[PDB]
Amino acid sequence: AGRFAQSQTREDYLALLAEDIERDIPYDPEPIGRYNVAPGTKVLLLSERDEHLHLDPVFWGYAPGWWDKPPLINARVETAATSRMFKPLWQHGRAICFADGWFEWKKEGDKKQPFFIYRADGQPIFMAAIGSTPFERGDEAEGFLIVTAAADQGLVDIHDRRPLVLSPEAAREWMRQEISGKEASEIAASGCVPANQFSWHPVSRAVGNVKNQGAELIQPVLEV
DNA sequence: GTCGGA
Repeated sequence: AGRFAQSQTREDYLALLAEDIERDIPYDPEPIGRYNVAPGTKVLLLSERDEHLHLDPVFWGYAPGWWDKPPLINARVETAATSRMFKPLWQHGRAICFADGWFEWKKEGDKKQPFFIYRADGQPIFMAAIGSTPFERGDEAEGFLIVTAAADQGLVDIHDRRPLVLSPEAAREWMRQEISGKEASEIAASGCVPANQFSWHPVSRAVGNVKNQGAELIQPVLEV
């Protein structure tokens, strides 16, 4: 997962997590309005610190000083809990990135066709993220990654990997600072939303170019 | 110390 839509108001997403969570984030009624959220930008990220929830703009990408290559944007759930690189993020930098759905590109030959993937029941998604804390320091190299998992069922037909999406109840547990890395691994294993809860459709190729914006990017298209 | 298009 390297592109998604986060277009609604923050209250719209937070209300699915809990009554209290929505009250605990300062009021900002503006729809986030982003139909083409791309790595290397700052993205509103939900987390907990000092027993309080926070929604901060955080760089999507992770590139510590000692990392000579371009920023990572994903971390594999298979190994992130024990990775030399991601272990500290799994333990102390868990977060949630909400979204309306995400884009995946199917490589039908030498070209790519984008699909928008969303919950069949019309709810937004909560993607599991890990990152560098303190998140609020506006670091532009040490941000967050979206945790990935193996594509299951029909998603396998689009791409071999997928974001780890948590149910709202799991998303709330994921963010708790007092839990073990092992508890987090069990939340990730127990709270993942399987492919049969999603629908998807092809969308215009225009989304691939980050310059393109607007609700059209997620509309279904005929020709593929 | 690892994994999107353009």
